[PDB]
Amino acid sequence: LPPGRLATTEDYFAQQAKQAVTPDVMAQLAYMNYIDFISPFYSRGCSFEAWELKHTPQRVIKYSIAFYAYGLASVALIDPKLRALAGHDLDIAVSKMKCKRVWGDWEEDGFGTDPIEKENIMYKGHLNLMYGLYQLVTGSRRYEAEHAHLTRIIHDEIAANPFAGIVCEPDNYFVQCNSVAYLSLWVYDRLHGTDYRAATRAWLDFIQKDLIDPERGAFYLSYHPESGAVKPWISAYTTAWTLAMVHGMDPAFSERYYPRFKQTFVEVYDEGRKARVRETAGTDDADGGVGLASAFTLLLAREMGDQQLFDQLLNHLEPPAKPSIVSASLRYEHPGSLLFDELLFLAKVHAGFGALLRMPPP
Amino acid sequence: ELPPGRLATTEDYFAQQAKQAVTPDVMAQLAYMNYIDFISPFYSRGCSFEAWELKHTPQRVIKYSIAFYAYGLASVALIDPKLRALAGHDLDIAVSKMKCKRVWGDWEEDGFGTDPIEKENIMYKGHLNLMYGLYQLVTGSRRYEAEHAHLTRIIHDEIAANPFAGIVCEPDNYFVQCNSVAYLSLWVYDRLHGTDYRAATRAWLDFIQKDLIDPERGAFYLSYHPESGAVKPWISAYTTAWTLAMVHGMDPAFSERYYPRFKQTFVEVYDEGRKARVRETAGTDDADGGVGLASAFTLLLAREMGDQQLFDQLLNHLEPPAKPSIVSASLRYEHPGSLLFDELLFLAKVHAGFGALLRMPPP
Amino acid sequence: LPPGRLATTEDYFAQQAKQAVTPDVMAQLAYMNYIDFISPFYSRGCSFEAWELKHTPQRVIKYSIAFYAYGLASVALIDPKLRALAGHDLDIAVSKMKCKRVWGDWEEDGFGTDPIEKENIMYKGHLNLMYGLYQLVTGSRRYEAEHAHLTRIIHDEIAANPFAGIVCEPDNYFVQCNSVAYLSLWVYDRLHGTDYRAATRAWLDFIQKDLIDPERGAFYLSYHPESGAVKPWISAYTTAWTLAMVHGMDPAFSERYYPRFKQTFVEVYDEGRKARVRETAGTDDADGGVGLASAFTLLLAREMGDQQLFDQLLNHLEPPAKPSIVSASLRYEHPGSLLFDELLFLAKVHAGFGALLRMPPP
Amino acid sequence: LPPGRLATTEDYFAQQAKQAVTPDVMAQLAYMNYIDFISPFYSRGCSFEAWELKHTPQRVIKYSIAFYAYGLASVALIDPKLRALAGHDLDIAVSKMKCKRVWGDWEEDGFGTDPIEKENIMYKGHLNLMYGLYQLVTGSRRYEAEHAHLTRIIHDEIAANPFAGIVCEPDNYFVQCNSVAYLSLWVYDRLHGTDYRAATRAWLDFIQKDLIDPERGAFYLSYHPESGAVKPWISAYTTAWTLAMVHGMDPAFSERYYPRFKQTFVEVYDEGRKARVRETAGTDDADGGVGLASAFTLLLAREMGDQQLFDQLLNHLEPPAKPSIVSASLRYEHPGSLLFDELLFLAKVHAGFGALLRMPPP
Amino acid sequence: ELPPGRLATTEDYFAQQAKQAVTPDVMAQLAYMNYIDFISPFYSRGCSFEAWELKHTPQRVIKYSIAFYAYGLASVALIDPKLRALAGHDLDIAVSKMKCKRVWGDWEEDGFGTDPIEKENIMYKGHLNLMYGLYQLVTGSRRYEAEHAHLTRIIHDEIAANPFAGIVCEPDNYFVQCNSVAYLSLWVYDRLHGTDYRAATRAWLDFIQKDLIDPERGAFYLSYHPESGAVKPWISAYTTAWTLAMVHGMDPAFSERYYPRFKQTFVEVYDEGRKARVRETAGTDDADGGVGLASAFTLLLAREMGDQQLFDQLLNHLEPPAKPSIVSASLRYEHPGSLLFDELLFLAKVHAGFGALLRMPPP
Repeated sequence: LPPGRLATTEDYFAQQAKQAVTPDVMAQLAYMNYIDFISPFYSRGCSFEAWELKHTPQRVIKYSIAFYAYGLASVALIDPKLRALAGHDLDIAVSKMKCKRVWGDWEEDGFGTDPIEKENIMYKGHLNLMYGLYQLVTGSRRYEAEHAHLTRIIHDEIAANPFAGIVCEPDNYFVQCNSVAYLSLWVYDRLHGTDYRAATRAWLDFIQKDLIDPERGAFYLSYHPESGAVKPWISAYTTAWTLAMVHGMDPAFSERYYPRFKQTFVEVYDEGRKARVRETAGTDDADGGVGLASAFTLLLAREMGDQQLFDQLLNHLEPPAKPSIVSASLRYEHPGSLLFDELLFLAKVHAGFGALLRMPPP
Repeated sequence: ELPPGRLATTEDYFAQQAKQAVTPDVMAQLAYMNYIDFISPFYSRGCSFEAWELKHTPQRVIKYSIAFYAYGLASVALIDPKLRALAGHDLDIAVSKMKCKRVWGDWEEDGFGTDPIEKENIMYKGHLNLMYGLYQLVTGSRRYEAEHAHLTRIIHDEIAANPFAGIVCEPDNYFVQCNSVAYLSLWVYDRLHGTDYRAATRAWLDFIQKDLIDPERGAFYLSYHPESGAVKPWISAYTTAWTLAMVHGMDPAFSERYYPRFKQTFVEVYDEGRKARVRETAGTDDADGGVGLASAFTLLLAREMGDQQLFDQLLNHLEPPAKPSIVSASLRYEHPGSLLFDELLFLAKVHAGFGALLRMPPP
Repeated sequence: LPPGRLATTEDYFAQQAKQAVTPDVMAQLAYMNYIDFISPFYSRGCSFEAWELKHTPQRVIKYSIAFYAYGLASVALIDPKLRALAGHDLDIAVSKMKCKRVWGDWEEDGFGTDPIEKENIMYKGHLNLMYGLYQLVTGSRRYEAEHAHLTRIIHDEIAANPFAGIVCEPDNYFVQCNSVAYLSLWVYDRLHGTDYRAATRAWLDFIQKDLIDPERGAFYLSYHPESGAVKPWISAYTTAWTLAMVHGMDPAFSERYYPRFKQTFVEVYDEGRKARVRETAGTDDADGGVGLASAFTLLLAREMGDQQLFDQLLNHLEPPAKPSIVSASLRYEHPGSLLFDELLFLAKVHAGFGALLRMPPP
Repeated sequence: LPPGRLATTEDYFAQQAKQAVTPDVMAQLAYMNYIDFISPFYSRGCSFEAWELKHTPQRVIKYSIAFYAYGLASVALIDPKLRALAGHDLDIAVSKMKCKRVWGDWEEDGFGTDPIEKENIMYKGHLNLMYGLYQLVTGSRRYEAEHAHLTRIIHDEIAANPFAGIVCEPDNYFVQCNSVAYLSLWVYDRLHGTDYRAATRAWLDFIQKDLIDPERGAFYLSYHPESGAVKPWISAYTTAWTLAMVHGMDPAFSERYYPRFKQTFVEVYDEGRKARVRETAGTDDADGGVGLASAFTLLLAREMGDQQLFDQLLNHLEPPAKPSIVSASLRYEHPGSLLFDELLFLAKVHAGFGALLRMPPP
Repeated sequence: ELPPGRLATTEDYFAQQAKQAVTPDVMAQLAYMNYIDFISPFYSRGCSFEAWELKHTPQRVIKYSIAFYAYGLASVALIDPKLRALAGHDLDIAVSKMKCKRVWGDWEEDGFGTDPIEKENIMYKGHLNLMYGLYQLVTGSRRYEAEHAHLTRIIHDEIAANPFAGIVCEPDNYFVQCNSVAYLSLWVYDRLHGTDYRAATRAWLDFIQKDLIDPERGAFYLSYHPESGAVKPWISAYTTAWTLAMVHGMDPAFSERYYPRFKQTFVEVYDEGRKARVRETAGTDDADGGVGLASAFTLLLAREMGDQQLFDQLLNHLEPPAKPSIVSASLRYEHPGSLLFDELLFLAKVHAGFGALLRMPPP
């Protein structure tokens, strides 16, 4: 237990077997739920005080909510006594995700008045995955009509496109953002016995052509179908997020690229006690770009069962951020990136995307 | 004997009603409330909120500020017959300010509706309905009687319509504190008119004793969410202190049963017995976490239960660091330690008991 | 002539006999009139630059204009060569008084769209007194129709109310504010031979019941007719303003209470050379509340012919404020209160409300 | 050539004989014309970047444009090679003068939606003089319709008023502002053979009654026809501006008062090398009020052919302001007043208002 | 060869096309342009200008920023076939951002009209038209062909309608730089379509040489104003550098005649021949006055004329004080010395010549 660390890696990995979250995870849930008005999961309303206080840029709120939600889904698997609370928070998550504050960039940028109708997989992929996870956790059909409608839109759009998948902004294809959408299809299928996930093989074949550098185990930044262009830089955060989600659909795909990913991007330091992750090739700097390579790699390490790397990354990420528990609730004095408490929460509890898919009923 | 940094003895606060007079520091708080033109909080009926802008009161809290002032004014009316007219006048202002959009408008801004009274929002309309009743008990005026009947009928109907006992605040958030205000407003209505709206109280007291309370610790959980059935797994001291204080006016035995356990669970006596401070939740040594009101609401609860020792301990903790002075016969705190600070200290200093407010004799 | 004092008390009191204002009063008039655009009496328009530069709160602008106006009226009596200028400034005063910036608090507070129609004596009492004074000074009938219309409203409202007088905000009765209104009736009567002032005796009888403490010579803060409440604090500024105005209508009333007022509130200090005024009972602090007790008492001392107290108060008030005459125009580096230059101006020139009433024609 | 001075007084006065502006006047014209977007005479559009960068208050922008324009008219007389450029700048001047940013104070103050219709001679007097000067310089008829319309309005309003002239704001009469309007009538007459200028004699007779102190050679600050009031302070900037323009209409009028004006207001100092100008009587302070007495007196000295006083004033004004020439363009580090570069430019080039009137054609 | 604050040699920039590869620092500039989510300038087609807000680019200049990036991308396409698709993609984004109201809206705000294309405003629409043509040469795509034909016809018609050769920017302001862009857009249209819109070029080149140039100094005057006939009497180095660079792609002999004289008039070599800086006007020793772009546009000109020595001198002056650094394979300047700084340095580093862009072979 180094300074600035709250629990051992062994303890995080044991939560599910012990049917209990660690005290610090509980204290995170308290940050999420406790204080009136300002806690992020206080109400269904279009109130964003929590994100104003954290200074979360508007474009990022949608990811904040999504990643909290994916964490809450694993809380539900870990502790049956917390499943009702998790369901309640996922309900709030879904209802906040639909507020114009969250999606309104789509309109402000000039792309349309409806965030669901065509394109914008960055938003609606997450929303659709959230709808499914809500239902798996709770058994409630509150959103089932919307979920079916959005799942059908996604399916249809995939079928209509010459490339496998869907764009975010018009003409910008991102493999991370697609991975969320395809995973939402697997969840829908689990809930309804359908076969929307059959599209997955063609997508996995496609992202293995020009979009990946197979020797380095890394995806290029984006694809642009009008011109055919693949941006020539590889991206660590892009790859970590993508391999983590793909591991729940096609474990063998991620198992093949994971070791090469590590070789390409991960730097172990401080006599093996720490690790940090380079965002691109041709640099020794860690956490360039959006600054999320290390955080998404923490998640990936959790997904792949790599305790050693998880421990190394968390020794790098957590202590400089200065965690403390005040009134049984977790705060960080110095969050090192965007989506900081969200991604650390998620990675601490994450039961595996495959296990979320197979979640037993309430 | 007067502890350091304190304005009057606990013995003096408790004696106010028997002496038929407020202490000089309570009078000075009433001057802060009433004296200076335009900027005193009870200067006018208008939708003017200068006093709250100067205190930096967040908008979501203004409704509670007005409510707790009002509950204090009601006790001022019982304490000193010569101040009853003034207290009535201030309660009139209280009610009329409580209806300004500045106070309730969060309901609309959050997307929950254009009418703060129509359904849900018991956080707002519970207090408003209690204020309507108290105004009438103090003054004998029927100025708000129509509105009072209309709102009391809405509350009644909504309780009757719900599968759980009570009413939510936001949609799908149930809070026992907020309900307690509403049920109390029914008792006040019944006192004024001879009705039996309060009959719903027993089913509510049975209900909050099921999953919402930890009976061994004497503490309520934070909230309930009827759609999912979830009860948030943290107990809360401010929630419990507020709820037990109000319930004591409806069912004294309920609060007497839980009060000693509440104290064991949350209250930390320190400084060789001279002080006390209150933990907001279990699993922590930190005092006044969360909203930071556990100590202040526990001061009120102590007053309600007649617990002079704990009152004295809490006020020794709360008041001195806040640095009271009286300038021009008016009370200011240099360093208020929390939200609702002068409000709750005023209320607790004068509070005659919710039961005694209920039975308040006419003018 | 102590430091920070510009002229002797003997000189202020001699202005009228010498038919000339002191050089520092002339310099105040220059501050009022000289510089294009930013001087307060530059134009009729709804331009408030002068008050923005002084940081005058909006609620106070109406009193600023009023007290300037009452001063200008005495300038007209003092120097026949300045009477035309004074008339001009009063014209501007009246027209600025009618701008929404001045009265608009009435609407913003929710009390109505018309500042004249009902209640709001705090505004319309002053406006009605200004209309009369304008006419006495100039002989002009520019506002006569409005003056008659407003005088009739005031008269009718007094007649309609069970208590003697008119409220400011609904349910708030203030004796200061009423005193202005009753004085406006005396001025109307002087100009037109009417008997609106007959209501005065019933008002003077009324304010001597629960509204005054006759032993201490002090009025309570306010009265609230719905509840019957009289606020239990006495107020020095309230009483000083009221007694000054009443002295013009019923000199004996003010002569009876003035000595007792001084005993109650006035603190002589610095071996008789200075004085400062406590705002309420039960305190040794001076100039609490709105912070105007000393300034209004300066006015009262002028009204009562009390040279000694005037001198004492001005020794307290003027020097710490650091007067400066640059060009031939008066500025204060450190005004000690609201309405600072207004009230010092007024008190320096004030010829008595009774003398304004009997002002000979142009 | 003292420090902080760019050319000799002898050189400024010789520009017209040499048919060339001095290098520093050229560098001023470069400041006016050179840089993209931020130069004041870059475009016809309603863009005011240049005035935002100088922090020019909105009420003053109309005078800035006017005084630049009067300077450009003299540039046209001085150098035939610069006349086309001067015409171009005057075109821009006229078109910017019509933007709401310039005149909109009229509306904001509550006086009306049309700046031309009635009163507001402060704006429309300058606009009308600018129209005429534009035409004299260029021969273009682009604004001739507007010029005839505005000249008729001015003529009619003079004819309708019981006093000789026109007010600015309602009930404020200023002789400076009138002098511009009357001069505009002389320019119209020169262009069209009309006799609008016949009104001039009645105006000159009028301003010599209560509006001037003939012994001191100084005009009072303003006149207010409703009350009959003349403000009792004399003003140096008011008088300097008025006498300069009147010299182009009735040279004998200004020749009579100029020596007395100097005795009253001008202080020679620094062993005869400098001068500075008091704004009013009863003070030793220089450049009080609006702070323009010295700058307008520089213009007057140029108009009267007083080389000695011009030199003295410029030695006072220019050096403390710290002129710099960078990229062949003139900047002042520390301008000492409003309208600083405008008035120094104007006074450096000014050929006399009489000579502008008699400007030979293109 | 390789001074401090320089990233690659002049010999390396000039060799890019022969080596069919951009230098690492040019690649790092493309990464600044393309890499980070949401804040990179070429992230999306949308009307999002975060990248320009972060650089503090004034709104009036955004149009030029986009244009000069675009001209640079066109040369990237000629240099490296493997980057041509990327360049096309970025040009697509360029065009679509150029059409946002944030870019052109000054036209409306200034009072000149609601439509930026309809008339005048060659400052905007000249660049837009050149961008349309370059997009099509790089990609083969006809996405903008209709708009390109429409705008090319407007320009052609307006030239034909005017008594002077060319088109104004603001009403009654004629600038030769701005015109040079428009005429060059006609040549690109003609390349793509076999038309003869470029025939107007000869009359324009004769015109700008009769009244708007000082032929001994090799320098254009600042502007022309047809209503008055006025030519502003100051010569301008940035105006001349930009104009001669573009004219070199249409009439090489015209620029070859004036280039040496331009240099004598404005260019100051210093530091024992290792550096150079450019005076903006005559009658001054100060460098980079006015808009402060003389040196940067002269850098471009030097590249266009094949003048390695002057290019090297200018870049030794411009680049090091700006403090270039490569962080995560992406180029940042700590202290950009002017407006359009990274744009113009990018452009000049890659610029293959306007004549070579015109003749660009198909994909």
